[PDB]
Amino acid sequence: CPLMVKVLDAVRGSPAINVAVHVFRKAADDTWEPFASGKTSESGELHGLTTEEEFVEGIYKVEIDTKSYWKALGISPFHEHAEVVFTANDSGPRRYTIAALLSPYSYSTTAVVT
Amino acid sequence: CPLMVKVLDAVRGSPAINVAVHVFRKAADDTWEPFASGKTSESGELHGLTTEEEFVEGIYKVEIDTKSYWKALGISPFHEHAEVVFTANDSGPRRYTIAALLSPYSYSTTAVVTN
Amino acid sequence: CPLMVKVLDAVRGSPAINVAVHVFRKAADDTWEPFASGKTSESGELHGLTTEEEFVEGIYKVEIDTKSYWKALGISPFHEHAEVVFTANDSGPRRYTIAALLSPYSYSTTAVVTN
Amino acid sequence: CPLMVKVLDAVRGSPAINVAVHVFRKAADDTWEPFASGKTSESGELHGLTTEEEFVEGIYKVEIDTKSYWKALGISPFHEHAEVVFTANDSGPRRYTIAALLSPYSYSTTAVVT
Ligand SMILES: COc1ccccc1/C=N\OCCC(=O)O
Ligand SMILES: COc1ccccc1/C=N\OCCC(=O)O
Repeated sequence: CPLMVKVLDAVRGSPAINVAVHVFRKAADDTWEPFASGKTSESGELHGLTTEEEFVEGIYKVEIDTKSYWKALGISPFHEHAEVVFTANDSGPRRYTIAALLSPYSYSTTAVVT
Repeated sequence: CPLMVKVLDAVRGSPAINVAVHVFRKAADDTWEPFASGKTSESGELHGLTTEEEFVEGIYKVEIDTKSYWKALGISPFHEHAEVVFTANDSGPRRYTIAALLSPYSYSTTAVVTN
Repeated sequence: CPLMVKVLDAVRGSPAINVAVHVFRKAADDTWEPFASGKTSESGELHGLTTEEEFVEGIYKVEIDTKSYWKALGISPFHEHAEVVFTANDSGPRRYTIAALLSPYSYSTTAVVTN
Repeated sequence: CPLMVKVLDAVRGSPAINVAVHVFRKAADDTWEPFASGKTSESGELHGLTTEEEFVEGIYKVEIDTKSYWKALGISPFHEHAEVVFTANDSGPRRYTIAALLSPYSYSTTAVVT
């Protein structure tokens, strides 16, 4: 599993459950095209987005549908989504974890590359 | 100044100076139109991006070019940029400050919205 | 103003107003002496905690009373307080801004240190 | 395992390995007294700090020796440590994860309570 995503809720102190996550890869022009997607588990994790064969060098955008998440909880959100854009495999393949921490008017994201 | 950006560097404990910022606005056809752009000052602030007349309702994206910033400091970062997408002025005009805190493999962004 | 604190609220997208802050300094006997205290203004800023003469070298702790803040907003938070402990002025005097971003189960703090 | 700690490095994009973590419980006066301690694993995690029997309601301080961590990497740090102070079991016992994300001049911490 070369790309994992983990989403935490800073208002409730819990994983962010059932959050929709869409991954895009940048194409020959510049257009963003869909690559992978899923919903966070009860642990706030999304595994099996890709396989190593499919996850080649490139620029990727991970867009976290945080707006719908807060909306489901009846909380007023600021962002349309959180968007994490990065080059992967700059030097061949690695394991990537993209972690996001969500609040209504703020978010932070970090990458663990191993 | 209805749209301001403030950027800090968490490695060096300082404002993030001369960071490129581009602001786009979603167009009728679901596409991102250039809206405004600038570079942060020695205080890590970017003022004068727009005006209250030009800053109408819409969905805006503030892209902070964190990759050039880190490279111009000699360091290889993870992110292509730090992005913040939000709907603005939907219930009247508001003043927005977008603050971002940068590290090479992480960033944080917050919006302070006042009336 | 060699020691300033700025506090934001990430739930409401605003400065965190009337937040109590206490600053302690480690004493010769390894104990925390009261140094300064105040409350943030409507801009979430706390100025005038100290003076450059009083702010000598040492290890300081800035305690931000996030628990009272959240309670006075009607909400049950995780942390007793947000704390930041750092050595100051060890290689000459410096100006420090301690910025903190608050959520009920999380907080972030950054220091901006200028010369 | 009712108290876990996880520490990530935002400069290197990796778990923060071999970081010393000291937990204290507040006593009848106010004095802080040692309760638990350990070093982060290769995954940046510290498990087995306590057991449920031992981890009762109270105020706890988790102090993360971030200064020595950066020092070991030859990077100049700002903080003496990161300190996370919280009431636990306010309403009986829970599982607590305290997560910290470290930079030389910044840190963020969040609690996942389950
Ligand atoms: C803890 O502060 C954060 C800020 C932004 C993104 C992530 C974190 C924290 N932890 O991420 C790791 C979560 C986990 O591994 O369970
Ligand atoms: C303090 O923690 C932060 C995390 C992410 C982005 C901003 C901050 C803090 N302050 O931003 C305000 C900076 C200022 O207005 O001096």
